[PDB]
Amino acid sequence: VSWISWFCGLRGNEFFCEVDEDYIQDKFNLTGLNEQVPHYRQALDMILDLEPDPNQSDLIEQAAEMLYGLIHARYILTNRGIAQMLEKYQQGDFGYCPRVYCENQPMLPIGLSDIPGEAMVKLYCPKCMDVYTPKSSRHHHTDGAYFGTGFPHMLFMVHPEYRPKRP
Amino acid sequence: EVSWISWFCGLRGNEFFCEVDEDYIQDKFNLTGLNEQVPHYRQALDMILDLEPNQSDLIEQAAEMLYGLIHARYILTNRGIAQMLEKYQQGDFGYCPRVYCENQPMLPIGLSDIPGEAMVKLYCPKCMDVYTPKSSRHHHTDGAYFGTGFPHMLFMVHPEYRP
Ligand SMILES: [Mg+2]
Ligand SMILES: [Zn+2]
Ligand SMILES: [Zn+2]
Repeated sequence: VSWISWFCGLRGNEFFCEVDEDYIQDKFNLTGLNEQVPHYRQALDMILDLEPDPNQSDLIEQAAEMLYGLIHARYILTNRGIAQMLEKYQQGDFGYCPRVYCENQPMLPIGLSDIPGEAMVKLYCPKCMDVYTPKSSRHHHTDGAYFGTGFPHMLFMVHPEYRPKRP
Repeated sequence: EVSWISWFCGLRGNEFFCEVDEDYIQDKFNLTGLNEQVPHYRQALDMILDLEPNQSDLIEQAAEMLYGLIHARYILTNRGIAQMLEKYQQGDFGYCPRVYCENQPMLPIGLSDIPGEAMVKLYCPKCMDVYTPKSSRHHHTDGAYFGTGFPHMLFMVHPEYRP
């Protein structure tokens, strides 16, 4: 299986969509990340299933997870990313609002910060418009910066018709 | 041998219940009116009190219902409130999922006082909203066994705990 499909299918990574490798291969989309993660080349090769050009292997795997997360945060602000997250949303992959009166409204992932290492991913309910902590501990080690502070708002700007019927 | 009450409260899914003191149940005046609300009242009460006795199964179900209705009245008394307050301090009922409530402990609450209408929900005194328990193990616990006015009563007696 591809590294991306594998990563996204791991327990705890249910909120991630699979980034189109074509988006990753257009180098301009990754601008700046070359100075934001360790082992940039080896991590990117891993993400793209390229032949690896141990102690180091663990560090490279960690680097790949970080780089993929940062790429993901950018991707979900683009047409493909938004569409894929919208499909996951319709399937309830991110869970449902715990408020009794929101009647299991599906939620969307959101970051309290765009800086890695500041907060773990939270969930935004479009109905009550509040942010919640994931009910499952399997999601408590997923960095919110891989989803971002502006993702839900961008999704609704592009797909206003999904905005809860509570204006 | 373990008491029926300790056995019942220790079962998976019954974590929100406090253990009703026997003396409260032994005072018939506290149980006024319950005989007309559950089947096999006398045998169910004997069972709850560890008193000497398909029918068995139906009586077991009646005892669960009767204990639930007794529990709803008991937790409005100072003793029951104190027991629930201890559980609250330990987080037995869980914490608010709202990020900005900073894991404020919640209390069980019923949306209705009529059995069979709604399962138990959780009330957060910080945001003042009601939530569905995160764990499915609690999704078959009747809210009428906690009641519509329990949280209000607990905070009326112990206002210091209101955020
Ligand atoms: Mg391609
Ligand atoms: Zn909601
Ligand atoms: Zn709250």
